[PDB]
Amino acid sequence: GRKKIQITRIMDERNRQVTFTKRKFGLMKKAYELSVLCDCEIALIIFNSSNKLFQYASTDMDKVLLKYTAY
Amino acid sequence: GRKKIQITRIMDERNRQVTFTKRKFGLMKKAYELSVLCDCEIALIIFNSSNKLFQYASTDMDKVLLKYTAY
DNA sequence: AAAGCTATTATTAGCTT
DNA sequence: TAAGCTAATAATAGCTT
Ligand SMILES: Nc1ccccc1NC(=O)CCC/C=C/CC(=O)Nc1ccccc1
Repeated sequence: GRKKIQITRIMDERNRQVTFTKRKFGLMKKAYELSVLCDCEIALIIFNSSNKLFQYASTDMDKVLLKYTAY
Repeated sequence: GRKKIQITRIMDERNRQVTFTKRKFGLMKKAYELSVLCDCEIALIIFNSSNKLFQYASTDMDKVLLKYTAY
């Protein structure tokens, strides 16, 4: 980025929503790439600060989860 | 990297294990940064191709999950 | 070997219209 | 404004020892 930042909670709800949308995309993109490159099951559940749910899974969520609990 | 790659399953078990260890770290690092920067609950469950489990959660893994199912 | 290096591609923080 | 740009930081693929 234009400037290095420090990893601490962004206080401005506006920049926080924006950063959240950029980085959520970035996080799902890498999760997907890791699933394909290395052949693994992955599940990513994300609730933003307003409690809205976002999710990614390399297959049906319900399966990754049960494999976790059965583990 | 030294060369751009294409997103497809790595056929060599050796390079696949190596890429998996590098990128898993990279994926958890971004998940963590997103949790802190934007104040959200996150859960990431990963099973490699040999079925070993790896996981990250911004709180107890089982709390994020219950919040998902209760959702 | 396998732990680390670096040239290179990828992501992104702040800015711009 | 908010959609997109780009200067700059970050991650990593292949190499190095
Ligand atoms: N079908 C499906 C298709 C596409 C995307 C997602 C889904 N899947 C769901 O929409 C619901 C997931 C159900 C979860 C099954 C296992 C489980 O319930 N695991 C658990 C729950 C609470 C606490 C701990 C562990």
